[PDB]
Amino acid sequence: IHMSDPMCLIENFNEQLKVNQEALEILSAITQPVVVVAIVGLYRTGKSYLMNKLAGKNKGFSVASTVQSHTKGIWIWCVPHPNWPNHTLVLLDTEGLGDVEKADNKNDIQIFALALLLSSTFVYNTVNKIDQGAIDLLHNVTELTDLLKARNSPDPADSASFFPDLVWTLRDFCLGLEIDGQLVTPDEYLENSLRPKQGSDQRVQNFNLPRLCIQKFFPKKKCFIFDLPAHQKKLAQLETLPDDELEPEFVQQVTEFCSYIFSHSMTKTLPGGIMVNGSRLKNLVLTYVNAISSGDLPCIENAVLALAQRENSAAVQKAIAHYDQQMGQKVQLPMETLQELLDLHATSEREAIEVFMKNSFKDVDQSFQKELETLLDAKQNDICKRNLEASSDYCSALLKDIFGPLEEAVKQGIYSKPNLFIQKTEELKAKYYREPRKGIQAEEVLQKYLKSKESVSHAILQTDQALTETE
Amino acid sequence: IHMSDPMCLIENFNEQLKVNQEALEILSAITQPVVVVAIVGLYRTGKSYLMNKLAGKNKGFSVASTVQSHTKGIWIWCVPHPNWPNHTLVLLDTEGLGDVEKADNKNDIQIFALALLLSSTFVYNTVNKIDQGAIDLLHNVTELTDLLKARNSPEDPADSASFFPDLVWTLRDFCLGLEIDGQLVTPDEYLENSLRPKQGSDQRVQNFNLPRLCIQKFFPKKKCFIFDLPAHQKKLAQLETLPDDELEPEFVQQVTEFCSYIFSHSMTKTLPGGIMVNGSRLKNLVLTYVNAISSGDLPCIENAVLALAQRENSAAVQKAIAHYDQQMGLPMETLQELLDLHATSEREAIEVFMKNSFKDVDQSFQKELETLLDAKQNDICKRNLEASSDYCSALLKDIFGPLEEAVKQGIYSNLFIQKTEELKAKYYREPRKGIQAEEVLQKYLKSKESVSHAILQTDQALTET
Ligand SMILES: Nc1nc2c(ncn2[C@@H]2O[C@H](COP(=O)(O)OP(=O)(O)O)[C@@H](O)[C@H]2O)c(=O)[nH]1
Ligand SMILES: Nc1nc2c(ncn2[C@@H]2O[C@H](COP(=O)(O)OP(=O)(O)O)[C@@H](O)[C@H]2O)c(=O)[nH]1
Ligand SMILES: [Mg+2]
Ligand SMILES: [Mg+2]
Repeated sequence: IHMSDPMCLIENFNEQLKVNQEALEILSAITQPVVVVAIVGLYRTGKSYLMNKLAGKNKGFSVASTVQSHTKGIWIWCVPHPNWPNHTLVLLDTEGLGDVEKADNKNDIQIFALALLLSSTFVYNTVNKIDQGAIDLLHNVTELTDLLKARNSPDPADSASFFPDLVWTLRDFCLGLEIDGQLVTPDEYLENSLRPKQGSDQRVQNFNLPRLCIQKFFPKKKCFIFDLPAHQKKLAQLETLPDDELEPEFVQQVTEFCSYIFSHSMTKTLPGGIMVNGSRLKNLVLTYVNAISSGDLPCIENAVLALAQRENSAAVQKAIAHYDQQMGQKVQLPMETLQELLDLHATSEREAIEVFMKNSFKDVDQSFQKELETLLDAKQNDICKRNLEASSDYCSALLKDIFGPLEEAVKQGIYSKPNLFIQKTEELKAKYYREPRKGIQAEEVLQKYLKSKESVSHAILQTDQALTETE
Repeated sequence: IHMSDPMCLIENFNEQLKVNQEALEILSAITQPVVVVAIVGLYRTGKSYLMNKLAGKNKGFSVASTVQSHTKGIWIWCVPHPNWPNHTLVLLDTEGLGDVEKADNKNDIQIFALALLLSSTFVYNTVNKIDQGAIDLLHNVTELTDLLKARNSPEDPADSASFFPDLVWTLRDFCLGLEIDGQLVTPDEYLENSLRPKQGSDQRVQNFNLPRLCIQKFFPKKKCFIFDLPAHQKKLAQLETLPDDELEPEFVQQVTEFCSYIFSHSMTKTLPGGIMVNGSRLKNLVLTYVNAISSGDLPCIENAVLALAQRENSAAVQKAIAHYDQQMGLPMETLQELLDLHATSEREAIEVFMKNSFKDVDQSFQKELETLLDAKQNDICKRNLEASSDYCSALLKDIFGPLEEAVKQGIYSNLFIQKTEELKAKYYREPRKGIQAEEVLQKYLKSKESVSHAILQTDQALTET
């Protein structure tokens, strides 16, 4: 019915997640509702030892005392609940985080996430003190867990209502529980560490981001302290010593921790008022392991690579900002020649690339440099086409200020007398040609106008011939 | 000549790093070469206590025993070198990392980086065991420190790593068996085993080898020391007041062995060009790097959730632009459909973005896309125009071209107006033209407003004779 000894539930075979069918079969045979308690923390912090206490046994989850990690994967121990009749207590012992020999550092987050998803009570095991790194890791994995859970979902309860209750344990605790001159309980110490700072300013955003998350996903928190259990020369073989050879405060602290778990941990639930049993827990194991194996848990690349990308992206923005202010050398969009525009773009592009290199950091494959290159190319066509229509629009304005009076004169009839229209057009064409600061479009605008008015010239000549005969 | 007591060298004023001028002047007055030893680690790990041991004193850098952080900023203690005549030993005690009350989490990286840049021996203080998080933190800050050094440097130059301090990794409250794969190891062999890059060059190894290849490069000379729990757990709060026979005897011996190694192997701090650092040059380094940090030269390690938010939101905007670019399937008959199709396209890109977005704070990636799509709308709104003009102008050259030739011949030397009106209706009947239809025609009729009168003049003259 229940398990005399724990078994491995989830293995890391090679570097894939593998479920143990023997443990699944035993688990799915559990017909009672299950209270699931999981422990997670850095490796070599006495997690397996503490979990054996919850089972009320002296041995169980394997314990070791070298610098090397010991527990691998996630282990399962289904035992009768010692206090709640007709309930099964489900204990989950986990591979510790931060193993400096483990190549698959991302598997840490997978085990962390699985512990949050499978448990109803989550025991976060830390040493000496609350560290910001422990807070940020809980923050990061909680967000990744909620995202994965949303990618595997189909009324009013939010996803956060199904996260487990948080139990924060402090091992080898020695520092004074005193904050700003006031003595505090372990719970008040936890609250002070997790309390968002008041206000809305930028000075507070980063501090409050993980705490707003933990406040949201873990409303019910509990903190426990544990003294050093014995002299350090006796920590190896600790599980061999009877309670009267350990520190009395530690023995009582372990008892108070176990009593809280037995009295406050709840049956795991699922959306729709469903009480989880062994079979439904097996479905949760298979569901989430497959979701992780198919990529539903996001993966963040190493922080040095992410920071390099942020700095290179900033470097490209400073590069185009320096090429945009350097185009003040162009004192005129109607430039005289087109090659002077191209040369000024080249010197500005060349200067902007230097400021990019100055502000860049490990731009692998020049991927961010090539991006800047295609941006500056777009800046070339953008200035070459705005140059064209700056020449046209200015030249067209001169055609209506030099030739405007002649158009009115011809419309009146001044040149209906008995070829002196052509003579004055040529002198006004040279007038137009002498106007400084006309772009490269000058000849085109003028010739297009002369062809527009080449049909009026013929008619004026015709009329001149007709009137010559009359007298 | 030297300091009887330590002073604060760099303060945390509000949340900016500010240098204490009094300490700078005392430092710059030190004329002897300096051996600079700095300690860095998570807070409440006995850093200040251990530094007082290097000073050979029972008090010095302030020590406290509550859960709250104690040391703030960076403190400096210039003392005579205990073995080398005419040398000054410079001790740097640092604010601990990971303070859960500290809003300016980025100031951790600044203090770490300054400790690396100002020291010749770097003491990395950790508890119980070598942690992967401690390795990654050293990796990140070392890379950021080299970047800060590179942005403030302007001949056959020495490597940058050759000026980084020697690494001393201390393990406090050490209890685990120094045994790896059945073989007993020394503390140094334990450190090297933790930092040894894995062989293979495959992808399964890249992440593991990234921090270790870095630390191998910048810290070739490494040393590891273990320290037992120093005393009974009820007496740790008063450690610096207790005599040696109330501490663990192995701890007293371990502290002495640590101090002796530091004194015997630490080198005078050097700079490029065979320059030996003294008090004045150390002051110049302090001012150089503190100002560089205040001007933004030191990158900041962001929260992992924000890095994921930007990576996924950046993917979401690209997924948004993929569907608004695919919505183009230009000689359309109507102009308001241009606005209508842009509205359906802009609304479609916003909808696909939200589907793939994650923690878009301030709507910064949405608002950017909103103003981004407007530039795509206006770009197509006027590009339709110039496709209509160029087409409509082309029809004026095939419908009015023959009439223009007729006027040059003399066919209309008034029934010219009659055929212009019939060709104007011809042009108006030409299917498939945009808003420029009226534009080319009116500009053309204004171009051709002077020919009508001249032929009229000729017709009058011809009627006479
Ligand atoms: N300092 C300390 N050591 C402990 C404590 N509990 C157990 N240990 C010892 O720490 C070593 C590692 O314990 P273990 O259960 O394997 O840690 P785990 O890797 O987190 O599961 C064992 O030798 C234990 O005897 C504790 O509260 N404090
Ligand atoms: N467990 C332990 N405590 C220590 C050790 N060294 C000093 N302490 C105590 O730890 C507390 C914090 O020391 P402190 O120097 O202020 O740590 P810091 O914040 O890193 O500078 C003090 O009460 C010390 O008495 C050690 O090696 N192990
Ligand atoms: Mg274990
Ligand atoms: Mg201190």
